[PDB]
Amino acid sequence: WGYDLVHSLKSPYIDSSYRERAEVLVSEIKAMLNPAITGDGESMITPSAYDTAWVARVPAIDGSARPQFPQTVDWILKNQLKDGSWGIQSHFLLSDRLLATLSCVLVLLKWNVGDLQVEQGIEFIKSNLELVKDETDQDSLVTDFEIIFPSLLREAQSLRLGLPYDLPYIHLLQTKRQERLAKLSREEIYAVPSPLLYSLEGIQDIVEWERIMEVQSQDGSFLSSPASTACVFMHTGDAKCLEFLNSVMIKFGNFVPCLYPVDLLERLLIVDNIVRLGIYRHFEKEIKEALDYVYRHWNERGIGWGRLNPIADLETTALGFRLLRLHRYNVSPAIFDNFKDAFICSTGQFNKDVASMLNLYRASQLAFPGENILDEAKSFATKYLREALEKSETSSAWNNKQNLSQEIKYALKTSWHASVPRVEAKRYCQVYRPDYARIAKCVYKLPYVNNEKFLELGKLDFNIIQSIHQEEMKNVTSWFRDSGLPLFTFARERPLEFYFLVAAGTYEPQYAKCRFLFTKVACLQTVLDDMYDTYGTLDELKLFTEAVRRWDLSFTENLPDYMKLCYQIYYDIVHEVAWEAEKEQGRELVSFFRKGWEDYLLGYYEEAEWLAAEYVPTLDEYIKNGITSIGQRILLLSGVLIMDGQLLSQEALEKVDYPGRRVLTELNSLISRLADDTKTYKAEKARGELASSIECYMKDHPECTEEEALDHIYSILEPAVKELTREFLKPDDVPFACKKMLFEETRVTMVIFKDGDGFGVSKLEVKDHIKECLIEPLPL
Ligand SMILES: CC(C)=CCC/C(C)=C/CSP(=O)(O)OP(=O)(O)O
Ligand SMILES: [Cl-]
Ligand SMILES: [Mg+2]
Ligand SMILES: [Mg+2]
Ligand SMILES: [Mg+2]
Repeated sequence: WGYDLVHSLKSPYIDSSYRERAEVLVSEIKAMLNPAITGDGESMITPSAYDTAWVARVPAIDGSARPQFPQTVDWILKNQLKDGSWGIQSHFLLSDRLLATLSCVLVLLKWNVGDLQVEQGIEFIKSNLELVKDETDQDSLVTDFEIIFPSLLREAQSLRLGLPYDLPYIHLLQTKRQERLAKLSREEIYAVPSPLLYSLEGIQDIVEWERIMEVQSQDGSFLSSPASTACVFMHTGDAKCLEFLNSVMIKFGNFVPCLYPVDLLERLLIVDNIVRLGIYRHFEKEIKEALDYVYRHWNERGIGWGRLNPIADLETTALGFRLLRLHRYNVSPAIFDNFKDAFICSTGQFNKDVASMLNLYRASQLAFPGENILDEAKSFATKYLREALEKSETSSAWNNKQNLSQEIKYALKTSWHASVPRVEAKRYCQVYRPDYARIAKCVYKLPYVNNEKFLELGKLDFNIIQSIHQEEMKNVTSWFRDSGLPLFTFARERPLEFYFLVAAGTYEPQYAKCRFLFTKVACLQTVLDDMYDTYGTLDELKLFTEAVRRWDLSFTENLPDYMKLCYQIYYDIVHEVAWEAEKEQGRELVSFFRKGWEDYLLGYYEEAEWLAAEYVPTLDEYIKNGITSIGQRILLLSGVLIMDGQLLSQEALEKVDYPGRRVLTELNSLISRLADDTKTYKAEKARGELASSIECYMKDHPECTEEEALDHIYSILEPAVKELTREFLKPDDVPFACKKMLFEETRVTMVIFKDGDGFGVSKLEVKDHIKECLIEPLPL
């Protein structure tokens, strides 16, 4: 550990060639994304054999005995898979292959073509249906499979095709179809848009075609589905339906996808993946352009996956809420009222429902003060997700291949606030799939979202940043060794731990000085802390505290030897930080730093007076002192004022730092103090130590239990965390890098003190985080 471990690291990724390569990947990605963000190549989505067959059904509008879109028939004839099914070869999903293959077989028969393809398709359907033994054999279901397949299969039956109509699995599907159709509000199909509009081709006996146009989308589609739209067209001759089908053929040539457009969901998925991979700083322009487009379409009624959908989609809306708020757009959680009754969204296909609830769960964590609906949403989504873990569908072959249960479990154990940013990006680089397949009416892919380039850059960029940090850690440990700080054997050496505290969140190459000075101050503080609350006597501390007031090295003659050394190091670190800050900021700051340091150490001294007198403060007194004496304020200032290119006027600084006000540095101090207490108070009790916030509350409330005491401390933390989030994301004219640096240090602090029971900080967890974040590179 420490010096020896760090100087033994020799990362190759520090060489300029690796960053030059990463820059080529960045340019390649910008080019790849340009059509989706700036051009007209939006909605890049794979073919739906199922939907393409429905479009192929449409007869020529001139009344002749041939398809209106003959190119779709040719596509179908040329794209059969080797086993006789139609679908995407890379992924096998039984229900997808069954639906698509039966769909294709029937349209080839309609036009009396493809004898061989039909024969092979029928064989695939028969043989695979006969392999189904029980329900747990069916695997994941494409959207509305239970409704559509029995309908399509009855069409085949009327043609007397050689299919096993009497299989128990087939009877079960008809049973499920009835179960679904029973909850249907039929009169309302015509007045209130609903998810069933996506699949009208499966409920043809139910729909009064003469009434259905009232819920058609503006582009002429029925909920973006080419198949459903084609069906309505064949029954009505509706001109707008035909325009939609034409527009999709024009865009894709000789096939159609199962959803179109997917302009809103695709943009949001692009941004989500770039952010989660940790590569977002290379794509500020593209992310703004994507989110700007989403925001233009953002409205009080929510958003669908496509901007023309006549009903909002929880998946897209929750994802949009989160990314918009995260990028400082003004959104209200009131949009989730669109998904409420008397919450629901427990209808639909399983992966979509799970996705919607994962997105709602994540969105709920970005709550601002007073946003009760998000607390409710968090509770609801958590319950939903824990239930989903217990459902058989979660363990289907398809879901297991994508580690769905693992993903749900990880989401539930992961708090956005209590996250290590660099570590989350590293972990996501290990989960992200370039060939990820999604489910709707058919299995599909979105290549702008899931591709090899994103991951290549993610892994390389992570390794390069890490290698830069490793060189910085050599500098840190080298400075530490020669600094004099190791001479204080009453304190533990933790330079890498403090470097991690800042570097795991504020990682960008240009902020090396920020990280370095932050680390120096944190190393100094840990010695000062031990000196004031443990090692020093009150009379010694009174002397040291007087020296603090005087800012005079000559006055040090009066101090004990160890304090002479401590004062010298402190004095030097304070003024190095101040000089660097004055250089960056172009204004005087020595006086401002000196006052910050005096208030901090005078805080320690008040605390030391209490300890010596065995005085237990009121909780008000304790928190008042603790916000000042915890030391986060002056530590944060020692980093935030020295960020390359980030100018903070006095006016701007006061927006994020102002003792006595609920601004970022104050909220961090408060959260740190109380979070620490929640994590450690029991160890300090059994050690006969200085009272914590818990003990202070119990003195204030002699009748209350320890449990009630801890509960109260949490009732203070939770509101503070919400305020911290709003202060961070709030639109203002404070350089955002500075706000982010403050917030991210808080997030890493919250990781260290998470799950506050008794009981102590986990030294092993800390070491493991440092290993993962700073020591071990990603394999390429
Ligand atoms: C605290 C543990 C588990 C061992 C580290 C020893 C050491 C560096 C003491 C830190 S003093 P601390 O526990 O943070 O209590 P505070 O004065 O910060 O409220
Ligand atoms: Cl996959
Ligand atoms: Mg202390
Ligand atoms: Mg201490
Ligand atoms: Mg403690």
